[PDB]
Amino acid sequence: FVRQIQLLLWKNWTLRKRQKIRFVVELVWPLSLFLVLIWLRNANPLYSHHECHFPNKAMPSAGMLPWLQGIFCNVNNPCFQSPTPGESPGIVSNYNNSILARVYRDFQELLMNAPESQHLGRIWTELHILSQFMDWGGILSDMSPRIQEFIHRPSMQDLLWVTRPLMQNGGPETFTKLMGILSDLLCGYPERTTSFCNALIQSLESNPLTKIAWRAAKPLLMGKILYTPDSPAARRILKNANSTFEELEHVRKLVKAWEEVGPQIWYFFDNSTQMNMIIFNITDRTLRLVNQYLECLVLDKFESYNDETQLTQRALSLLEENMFWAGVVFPDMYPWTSSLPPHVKYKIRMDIDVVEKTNKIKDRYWDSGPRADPVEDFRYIWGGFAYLQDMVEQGITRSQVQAEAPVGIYLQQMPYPCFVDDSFMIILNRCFPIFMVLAWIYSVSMTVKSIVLEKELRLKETLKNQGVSNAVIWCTWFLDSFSIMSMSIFLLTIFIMHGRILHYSDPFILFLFLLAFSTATIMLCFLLSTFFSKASLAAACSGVIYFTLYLPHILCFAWQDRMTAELKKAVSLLSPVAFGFGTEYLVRFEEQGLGLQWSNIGNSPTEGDEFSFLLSMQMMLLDAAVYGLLAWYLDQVFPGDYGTPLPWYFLLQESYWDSFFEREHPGWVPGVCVKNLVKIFEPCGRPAVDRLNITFYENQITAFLGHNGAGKTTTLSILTGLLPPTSGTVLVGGRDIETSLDAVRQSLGMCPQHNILFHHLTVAEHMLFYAQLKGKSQEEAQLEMEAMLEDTGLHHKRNEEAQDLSGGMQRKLSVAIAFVGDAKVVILDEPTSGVDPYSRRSIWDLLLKYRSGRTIIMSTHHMDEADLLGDRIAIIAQGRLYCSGTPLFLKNCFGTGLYLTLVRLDGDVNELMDVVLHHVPQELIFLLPNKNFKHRAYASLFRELEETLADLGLSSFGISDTPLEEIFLKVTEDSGTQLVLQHVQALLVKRFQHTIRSHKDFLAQIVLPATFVFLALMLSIVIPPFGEYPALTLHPWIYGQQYTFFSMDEPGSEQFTVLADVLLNKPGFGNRCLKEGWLPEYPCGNSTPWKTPSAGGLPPPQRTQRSTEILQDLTDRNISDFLVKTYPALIRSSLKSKFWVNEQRYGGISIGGKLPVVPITGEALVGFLSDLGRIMNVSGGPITREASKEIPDFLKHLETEDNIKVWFNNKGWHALVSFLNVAHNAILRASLPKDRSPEEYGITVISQPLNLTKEQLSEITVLTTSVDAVVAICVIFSMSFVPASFVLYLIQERVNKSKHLQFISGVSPTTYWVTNFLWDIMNYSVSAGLVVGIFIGFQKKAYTSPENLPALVALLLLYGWAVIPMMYPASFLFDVPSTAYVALSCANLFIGINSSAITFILELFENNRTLLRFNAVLRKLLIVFPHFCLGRGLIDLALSQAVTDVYARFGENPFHWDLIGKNLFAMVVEGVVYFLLTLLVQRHFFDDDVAEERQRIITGGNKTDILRLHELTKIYPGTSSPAVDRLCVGVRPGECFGLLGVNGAGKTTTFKMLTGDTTVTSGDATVAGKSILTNISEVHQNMGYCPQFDAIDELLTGREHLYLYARLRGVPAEEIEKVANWSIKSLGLTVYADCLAGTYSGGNKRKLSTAIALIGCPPLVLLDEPTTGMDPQARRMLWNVIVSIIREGRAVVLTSHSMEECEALCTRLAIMVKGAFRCMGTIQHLKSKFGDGYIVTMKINPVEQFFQGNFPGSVQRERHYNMLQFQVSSSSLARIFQLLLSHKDSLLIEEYSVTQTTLDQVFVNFAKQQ
Ligand SMILES: *[C@@H]1O[C@H](CO)[C@@H](O[C@@H]2O[C@H](CO)[C@@H](O[C@@H]3O[C@H](CO)[C@@H](O)[C@H](O)[C@@H]3O)[C@H](O)[C@H]2NC(C)=O)[C@H](O)[C@H]1NC(C)=O
Ligand SMILES: *[C@@H]1O[C@H](CO)[C@@H](O[C@@H]2O[C@H](CO)[C@@H](O[C@@H]3O[C@H](CO)[C@@H](O)[C@H](O)[C@@H]3O)[C@H](O)[C@H]2NC(C)=O)[C@H](O)[C@H]1NC(C)=O
Ligand SMILES: Nc1ncnc2c1ncn2[C@@H]1O[C@H](COP(=O)(O)OP(=O)(O)NP(=O)(O)O)[C@@H](O)[C@H]1O
Ligand SMILES: Nc1ncnc2c1ncn2[C@@H]1O[C@H](COP(=O)(O)OP(=O)(O)NP(=O)(O)O)[C@@H](O)[C@H]1O
Ligand SMILES: *[C@@H]1O[C@H](CO)[C@@H](O)[C@H](O)[C@H]1NC(C)=O
Ligand SMILES: [Mg+2]
Ligand SMILES: [Mg+2]
Repeated sequence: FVRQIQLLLWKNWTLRKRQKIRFVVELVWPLSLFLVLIWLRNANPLYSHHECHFPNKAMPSAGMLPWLQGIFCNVNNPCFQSPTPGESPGIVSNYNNSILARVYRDFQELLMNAPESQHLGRIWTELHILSQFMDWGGILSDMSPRIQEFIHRPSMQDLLWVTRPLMQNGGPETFTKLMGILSDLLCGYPERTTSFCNALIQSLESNPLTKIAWRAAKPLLMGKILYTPDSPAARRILKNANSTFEELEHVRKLVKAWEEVGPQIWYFFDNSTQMNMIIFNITDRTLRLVNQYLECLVLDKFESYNDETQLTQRALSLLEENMFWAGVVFPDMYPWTSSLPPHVKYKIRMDIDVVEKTNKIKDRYWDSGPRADPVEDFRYIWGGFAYLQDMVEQGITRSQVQAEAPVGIYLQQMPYPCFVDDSFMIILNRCFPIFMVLAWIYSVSMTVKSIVLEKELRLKETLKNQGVSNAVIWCTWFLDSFSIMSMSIFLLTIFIMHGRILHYSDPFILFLFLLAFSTATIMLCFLLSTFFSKASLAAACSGVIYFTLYLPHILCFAWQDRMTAELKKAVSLLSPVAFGFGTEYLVRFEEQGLGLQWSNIGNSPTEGDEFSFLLSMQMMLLDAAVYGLLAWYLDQVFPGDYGTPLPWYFLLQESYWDSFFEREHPGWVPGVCVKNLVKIFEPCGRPAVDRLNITFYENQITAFLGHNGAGKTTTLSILTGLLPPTSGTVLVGGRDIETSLDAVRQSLGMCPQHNILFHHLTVAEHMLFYAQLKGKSQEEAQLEMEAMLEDTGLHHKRNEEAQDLSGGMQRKLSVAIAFVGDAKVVILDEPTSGVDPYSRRSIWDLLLKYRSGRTIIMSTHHMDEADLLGDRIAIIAQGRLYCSGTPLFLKNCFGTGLYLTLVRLDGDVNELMDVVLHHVPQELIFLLPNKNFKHRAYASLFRELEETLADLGLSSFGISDTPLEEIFLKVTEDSGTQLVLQHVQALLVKRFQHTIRSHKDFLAQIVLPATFVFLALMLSIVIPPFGEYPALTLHPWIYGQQYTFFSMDEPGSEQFTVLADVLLNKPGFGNRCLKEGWLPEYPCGNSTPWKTPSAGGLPPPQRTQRSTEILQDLTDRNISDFLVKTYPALIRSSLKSKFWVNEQRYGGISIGGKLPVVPITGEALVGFLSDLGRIMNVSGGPITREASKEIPDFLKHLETEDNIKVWFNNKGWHALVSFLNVAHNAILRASLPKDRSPEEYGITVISQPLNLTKEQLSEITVLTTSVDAVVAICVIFSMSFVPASFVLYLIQERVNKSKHLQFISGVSPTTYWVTNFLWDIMNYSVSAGLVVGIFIGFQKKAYTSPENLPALVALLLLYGWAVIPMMYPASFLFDVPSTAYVALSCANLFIGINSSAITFILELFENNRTLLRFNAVLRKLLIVFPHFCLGRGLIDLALSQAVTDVYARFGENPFHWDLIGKNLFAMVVEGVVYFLLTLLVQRHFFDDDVAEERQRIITGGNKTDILRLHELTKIYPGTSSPAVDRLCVGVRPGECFGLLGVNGAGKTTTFKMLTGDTTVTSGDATVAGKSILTNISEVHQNMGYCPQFDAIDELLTGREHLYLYARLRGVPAEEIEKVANWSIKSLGLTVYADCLAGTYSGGNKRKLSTAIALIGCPPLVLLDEPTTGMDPQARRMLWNVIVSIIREGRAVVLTSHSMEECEALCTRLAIMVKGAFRCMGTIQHLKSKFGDGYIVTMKINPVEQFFQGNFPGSVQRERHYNMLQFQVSSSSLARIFQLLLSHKDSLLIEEYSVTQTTLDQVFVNFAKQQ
């Protein structure tokens, strides 16, 4: 048993080591995919970040001016490495770095600080009062140095310098660098309307640079606010909320006041009182234009409503022009209500595009990064959410309390420390499963192909019957595949950790995962090999099934919410799905920085995944187990269409796992018996055999005979178990077949009609392999093999492989294989076919040696051989037995008579018969009676014929005693432009007829990829339906167990004592434990006292409040340092049992802070204005009077002091709003009257967006790009696996030599190639139509646009045009028509993916430096491959469609040269040049009797000779021995020549050289004066070829072949039918004329071959053994047609191995030994020259004594078991015949024959010289 495994692994290694040009690429193919992801590793360094702090965002409650300067200042939210001054505990200004604040400080220091300034102001006021009453300069002079120092201040100096380009000439660069100047002067950082308004709007939207900013700013400026609960309380809230709007209205009315003044200033300047002392023009235009601009702005934004639906329908219309800011809805405070509830809540309806998604609170997968992109991360602030919430909350607070509580609000993000920030993980998470699953599509396909092919060409079944069970071969295949794949993964093992792909994970567990996946893959291979039984089909539908098995992995990527751990496991029964889940968990562990190192196994990577890597491993191993069980079941239930009979599925329910026939003589133990057996083929309808009843015995060498196609191979293969019998007894001696299958398959040799052998194996190894399956060790086989080598004669080719041997050598090797070992039941079939008699007699001697205890059923067609060996002959005619018994009984019961075998331009055939009848009343045979002999008249006639040998011209004769050939013959009786058009139409109809009869191989290699992409598209259609975003309540305890804190800064103020004490204790921290009904799920809790457990300095204290909070005590320290250092420690500590890395920091409120406020004190400026008005007397204006009234309120709302800073983290998507609301509630509760309990008064906010069927334009767009990207390589796979199916027919035509036989006809290579190309492009154009039909049916909007549909159709058609002439050269390289398909499909798919995905990664979703240019370089370089032109074009079309629909959503050419124009108009040239390359590679880079013959051939020669040879030679490379050498024979027309010789001499070699297959090494072959080295198109016009190996399409009938070659020979289309009928009636091919070529017997096949050779009537016919494997009575018809052609005068050359056929036809002879001729004369010349005397044979010791006593001159030649042969000359044959007939009973002679130097004897005498 283990010895069998050792032998099988030995032979597998032996065959593999001969192919170390394909094993290596099989081993290293998966590693070839990982070349892009080493360059991505090297080109994506981990760009580490630096810790940077955030600016303090302002808020409208902090003051209108601070809010505006903030929104203009921190537009980009630039984080700063150093901490900001506003992050200190007490500073909330953070703006003195600006030059405006600096010059204001300089003004406040130089003036209004020294007492001199106050004295000057008082003196000026007194002087003004005195002048007013009337209607010193020393202090003014003393003020001159002060102002001189003021104007010379460096702050003012740089201010004056930078204000030089202050909008000179209307603006130096408009809105290009003026923003920079404004930032310098206000944002000092260390890095229905007027037609004028409409015109400005249209001008600004015209500019695309300013159009993007004018998308959200317009709702912010001229938007509208809708409030549905129009309550009086709501209205007073809004009156307390529009305070900043009122301030803006006042400041807008201020600029309108320059109309009451107008020219009053100019009146003073021109004609006032005391104008004589004794600009305005340049500034007034600016004032008026900014007045107009402020007039254009809309300031009334609140609009009432009553219904939510009305609010939504108005908001939609407003946002159509971007005029809807936000919608505020209060669930409480109904319009009929007018009071303030103690607890008030509102829900802010908003657009989805300007709010974050409510269904999710954070990123699903944690990563590094502060999440601080100003345009998308901070969607609340620039979207107008935080401002609106602040305004409404300030309104409600001022409406509730009456202390007005002036406290500003600022926000400040917690800074992030330095991290890695690698971009490789983003592409890794989306591409790694693909590259890890596509690396396993080539090896599985190759293994499936190898197994199915081995099952196909008769390799598993030929050894299964010998000694091997299916378990043995199955486990050897399993172990071999496991070893190879283990080597593959071991090469893959140390490739990524040393490739720097991973750095933390242990590279040992993934090795186990890879071996589990290897087991899964080999089990899949076993299953798939059991599924198929055809080479082409299995090669085709191999990777498609695997890839569509990987397909549903994308579904879980789409459905990230539906999938659970149980749901993951449920569909994890597929190996690729479990593999992909393992891959994604590995990248999840790697992205966290921990990786899988013997610790993360059994642990979920992200929150409640509840799925383990060990769980995936368990799923994979159980998948392998169930797959193996199913494979075993299917193998033992469905072996396939051909092979062992199929057991039924009930094998597991059982507990156990008339007078012409001779009677049986005694001593005949029945070994094999088959009675009443009938076999029927379903398509034919006529049974092959009907009523077989045989009695084979234990040791008799019984010969099986019958005409070709009767029952022979069927009957001799039905008892070896490889063909299912259709009822019939098969009992072989108590061990019945189909029951004792194992017992009968122990001692049984077998050789089929054809040859079965291992291609990559030598003779010696082939013998040793089968010399050890019977328990024999190495020693027995080694001692045994040499005897077989020396007996079979195959000792000169011991180590000469197996594929260089001809048919006879293969037959000899097969019979030697069946001979070795002990096999009682050998079933040798047809050992004598195309073999020389010299080896045939050796075969006979070997067979009679092994007949003592063996049953032999040897079958043949040489009746002489059967008579010599077979002691019992059974003949089967038309599938039924006709006669049986010993040959003596057969000739007794079927006539016993003598035959005259005289041979015969000389010949009369008119008087020889007359004189013969007078005595006894070129193959003339005369029947003579064996008995009633006169014994003297016969001798008299013999003497007369001897005397009349030459004059009659017969020249030869012989006498035989009843040969079996006559018995067989007796019993077989009763049983031009039009020419090219014709060529192309004939080839087209031939290909069409071939294809229509291959249905299962048409709709499986063509439309299967269409079904694949259809399934992929349908799966991509299935998507999670849109759901409206829920009403998200906003309270910080959503996360639970948070890490808050506070600062208690600036405790001096009594209000600051009031606050930061009611916040900490009573209502928890926000609204939890609020003494009423709110969020009942969260418990109130109990307080925990202070704690100071034992980064920076010391750990500050903390306290656990009643709510789930651990607020800290960072009150007196630097908050920034501790808050930025605790978070790394926090996330490090969070790794304990929480591998999802959840954080606890979520906010923080730092009380205290102050800013410098201008101490105008209100009425001081009003007094200044009144003074200037009463002095200048230019005042007076209703606008002036109404605007000079609210100055104290204007200044009060302008600024606010004593503010708070609200810290926040940014990972949470709602931290800002939640903690801002918490701080606002704390402020409101703090400043409250000391009358009510400050616990039952709070505010809760909800940020539910509008209930609109619209999603965020940042994931659906990415979702659409992904869904067009997941269906972007499926189409590549489909259109990469289609063109490979067109090379199978080409390579199978090349291998079986059918294409060359077509080239023998008058067909130019170009016409054949263009017909093939036209058929391919017509055939290809059923895939493009199908895929575009699927596209239009699914309405793929990326391509179903009418503008792009013709573009897509043209792209597909051109891709098909330029893809066909690329696989044409492959047919000239491969040899097996299933490895070429796999290799080509894999290579095409690999280049397609590695051309498309690289550009997709490099250009989209990535902006590279110094390699982005390389992307353009390769795009200009990679266009040569049509696959790149297809994939890149398709993805670019999809991307362009995405961009167009994005711009259409914002509000808004396929034939382009750079889009598809360069793709299309530079691919047709590629197609035509590749076709020209195909044509180029098609045309290029592809002793005595003979002494007089050679001299006459050279130096002139006969002018009428047809194919005069000249010194033909040939030596195969690597052999150092010429196959043929120096051949020169001239043939006259009308002469039938004979090329006889030993097997392997080179007859086939010479024919294939002279027919144009093999190039001539040296010499010339002058065919009618035309050299073969010259053009052979005209040489092909006068030839007909019948090769030794059949070359025909098995899916056609003979009549189709005849029509095809009649069209190809130039025959007009009206005589085709009549000449076809003439040919079929002259060759007898009429019963099977209209039958398929696949179901043809060997004799039938050769008959068809010679029939197709003779068509067209050329003056030359070439035959390469037309009679090998041909039954008698079929030779005679060939002889008749050949002699008809000869008497027609056209020369014919014939070769054979039967001696009778040549002497019947062939005139001249040429014995070829080792490629060297030995004779040239005709039959009688050789018989007279070579050999002497007469040859007499006898068939039964005393006979030898009689012969030596009567005949002095004789030789005991050919001494065998039961026959004798001699060369007695004597004087005349009459005396020898007389003495033989005298001693008939004395010698016990059974069979005798007398002749004179037969050609077989001289043949074996020539053959024995070696
Ligand atoms: C509160 O803690 C922060 C540390 O996070 C202290 O801020 C640090 O202050 C120094 C002052 O020199 C900053 O230095 C910077 O140097 C560059 C280069 O000369 C200069 O251009 C900057 O203007 C600045 O002076 C430093 O960046 C900053 N932060 C760091 C990283 O230490 C702050 O002083 C602490 N407050 C206390 C305890 O007073
Ligand atoms: C909150 O304050 C803003 C800013 O002051 C208010 O907007 C302005 O309010 C006034 C007073 O209602 C509006 O004036 C009215 O204009 C119409 C149109 O000519 C006129 O017929 C009335 O006699 C009155 O003068 C003004 O249009 C409006 N906005 C502008 C463009 O200045 C706002 O109304 C206040 N919101 C609340 C909560 O009521
Ligand atoms: N798969 C098949 N379907 C239909 N007919 C078949 C099939 N295989 C063989 N046959 C025919 O069944 C008959 C079998 O007769 P048989 O004498 O066994 O032929 P053979 O031995 O295979 N060739 P030969 O030695 O020349 O007679 C022939 O007519 C075959 O052509
Ligand atoms: N590709 C090959 N390389 C090397 N030797 C080969 C090759 N093909 C065949 N041979 C051998 O070289 C000789 C070629 O002569 P071949 O034409 O086979 O002889 P043959 O007498 O015509 N044989 P056959 O027609 O089958 O009876 C034989 O000995 C072949 O076995
Ligand atoms: C002015 O800005 C600098 C910048 O760091 C700061 O240190 C300083 O405290 C500021 N002074 C005032 C008065 O705001
Ligand atoms: Mg046969
Ligand atoms: Mg040959």
